[PDB]
Amino acid sequence: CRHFSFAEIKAATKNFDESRVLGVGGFGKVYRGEIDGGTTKVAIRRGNPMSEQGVHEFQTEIEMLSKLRHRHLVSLIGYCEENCEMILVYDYMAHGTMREHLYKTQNPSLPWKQRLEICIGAARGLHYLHTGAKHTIIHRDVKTTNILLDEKWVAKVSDFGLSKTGPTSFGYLDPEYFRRQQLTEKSDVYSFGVVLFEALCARPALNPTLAKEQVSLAEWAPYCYKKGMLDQIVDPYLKGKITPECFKKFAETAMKCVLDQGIERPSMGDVLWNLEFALQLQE
Ligand SMILES: Nc1ncnc2c1ncn2[C@@H]1O[C@H](COP(=O)(O)OP(=O)(O)OP(=O)(O)O)[C@@H](O)[C@H]1O
Ligand SMILES: [Mg+2]
Repeated sequence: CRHFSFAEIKAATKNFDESRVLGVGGFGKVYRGEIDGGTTKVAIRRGNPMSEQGVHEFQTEIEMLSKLRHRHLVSLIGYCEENCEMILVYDYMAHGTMREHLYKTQNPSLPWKQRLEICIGAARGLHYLHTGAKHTIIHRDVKTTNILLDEKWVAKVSDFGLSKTGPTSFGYLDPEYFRRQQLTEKSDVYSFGVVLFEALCARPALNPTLAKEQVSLAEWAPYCYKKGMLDQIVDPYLKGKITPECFKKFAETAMKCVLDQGIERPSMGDVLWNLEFALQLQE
């Protein structure tokens, strides 16, 4: 885990030029930069150290990512705490978030096979979190803005500030958590099921202007599948492009992920295999 001086961060970002801002978020601004004499492109997060939440998320991200390595996780290159600052340095993901290629965007729509491969890549990253670290890691903030795409469209899970480990956003929250008050990796499975319906339906997980039954995609899409009308809320670009057996396998997998009770949901390894099976059924 590399430690950067603050002058390196300032140089990498061209003195935090607004030219290089990729976005703003609760933690702070995210900048595009380059390091190593310009051979490595980076995403640089500048937080606010006066904030308890920011400080807690900063330390959580470092303690988590400093020990993980996986093709489908964004890599932490380093950090800077110099001058009591909170800066995180990541691999740059040139194609942004999964969400920016699904809706409310002028990016072209993604072909179905590409969407399925993005979901498989994200599932492999989550499966690694649940089974490949020293203890189970619960991400706790799985959503389409926290799946990033690199220049070859490889999907990477990002944003670990809320994750939790060790043997103890609105439309993505596991409702069973508000009832059983327990932490389980099945809460990531739930969130990921919502991401799968987003890839298929190309609309927000939560749209608060709709009819009550439609507001939450986690409830609406299973309901439409049972009434034989899921095909009617599928992304218009996808209509006629999914084979019947792929569609059924994909939809049944997503429905199982958003069951009310976590004990009935599949593991991420089971989700991952069913998606790869769905991809074979598409061919
Ligand atoms: N490694 C990266 N490479 C390229 N772009 C990134 C990278 N990490 C973040 N970004 C971009 O930075 C922007 C801000 O991301 P941020 O983490 O603030 O999301 P947020 O939705 O504001 O916060 P949260 O989702 O955790 O509430 C997003 O547009 C995202 O595309
Ligand atoms: Mg995010």
